[PDB]
Amino acid sequence: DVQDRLSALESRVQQQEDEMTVLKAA
Amino acid sequence: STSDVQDRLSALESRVQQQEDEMTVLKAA
Amino acid sequence: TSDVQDRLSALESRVQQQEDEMTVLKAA
Repeated sequence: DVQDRLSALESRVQQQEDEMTVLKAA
Repeated sequence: STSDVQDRLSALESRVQQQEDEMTVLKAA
Repeated sequence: TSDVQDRLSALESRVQQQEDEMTVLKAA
């Protein structure tokens, strides 16, 4: 329930975290 | 205290979406 | 349930750090 929500967030944050490293790279 | 988790949750999914949006705008700009 | 509390705080940390990284870039 909540945990579905937690886990969906660490996905979105990870991708945003990923896009940043890439953008800082690019 | 489940309301608090609920509240903390919803505030996080709000902040993250705004960042997600902030990101796409930059990638655009 | 602590894991739930722990997962929360680890997320609000990443997000603030993420927000901080952007404001730095919005400068450039």
